[PDB]
Formats: sequence, structure tokens, C-alpha cells
Amino acid sequence: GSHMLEADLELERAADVRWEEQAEISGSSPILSIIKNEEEEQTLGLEDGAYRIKQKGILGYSQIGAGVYKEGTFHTMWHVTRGAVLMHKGKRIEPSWADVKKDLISYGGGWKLEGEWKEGEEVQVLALEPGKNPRAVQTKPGLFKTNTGTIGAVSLDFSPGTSGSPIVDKKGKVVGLYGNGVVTRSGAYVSAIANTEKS
Repeated sequence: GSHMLEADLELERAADVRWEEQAEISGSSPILSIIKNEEEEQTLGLEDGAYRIKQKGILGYSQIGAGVYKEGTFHTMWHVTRGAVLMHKGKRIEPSWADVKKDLISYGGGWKLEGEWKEGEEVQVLALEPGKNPRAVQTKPGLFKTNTGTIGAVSLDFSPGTSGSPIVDKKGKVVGLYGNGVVTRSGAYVSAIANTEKS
């Protein structure tokens, strides 16, 4: 085998994880990224926060997803990294736990995200889309019956490369991550919210 990594996946911090009062007023608001006026996907540029995940190629970096660092643990989607080792400023982060059905993976501990949602509350997607500065978008999840119980979901209203961005409740805690696409009986895909699942 090789002792080098198969892919160079780099983490880049982009925003604090919090509820944004402007987005509660207006429905959406820009978030501070540090001050950056434009995101340049192809360049690269742990503390708690929301990160982009960027893969190196010969043309530069591509943002393949995003995630959240909380309590020494990085959280992202299974589909985004498929368990690949991550790097942040020279530090290697290895996978600790995954649930392929929830499309979740954590690095450097088990799941730490403790947001909550119940029917009729609103949440904010703190979206880190490829090519865009972070934006908080407030939305009301819909409730779904699963074949084992229930789950809330939001509409797939951002780039696929936003997958892993946090979805926060009004306490600033992460109810789930954007981009776990699940199919409805009616044929629609929606983005299911991890912590809202009742099994």
C-alpha cells in the first residue's frame, strides 16, 4: 500500500456556530468570516466552529462539504468523506464513529451535537456553500414518518457541497447537519435532521 493519504482533504474554518439574530428578523443574513468580502473556493483560507472541507486537485481546491467542530470532535457527512483522514493546518484528524444510515461521521470522538427540534420550531441553516461566504437562513422543518418512527427535514435549498453545514436551534446548538438526503414516499428528497429522529 502507500503511506501517503489517498486524497488531501483540508479543513478551513468559516464561521462560529450560533443563532443569527439578523436571520431571525429578515429570514437570511450574511455571517462574518475572518474580514473576507468573497470566498475563493480554490484557495485554502482546532477551534469549535463551522468549517469547509476542501479536496486538493491540480486545479486547486474544491469544496466537497462542510462540518462542525464541537468538544474536540469534528462532525460531517459520511457521503462527503467516506472515512477519509482529514487535515487541519498540519494536524491529522482520524475517523472515530460513523452511521451510514444517518449519513454521519465523527472524528476525534463520538457525536457531540446536542441541538433539539420539535414540530413548529424554526432552525437556521448556517450554510457554507461552495464559492459563498457563510449565510444563516431561517427555515421551518417539516415532520416525516420513517419506517421506524419519525424525523424532521428541511428542503434541499443549497449546493450539494453545503453538506455537513450545521442546522442550529435558537439555543445555538446543532440539531443536525445539512445534506442527508432521504427519499419520501411521494418521491421528493429532503434533508433529514439527525437529532430529530425518534426510532
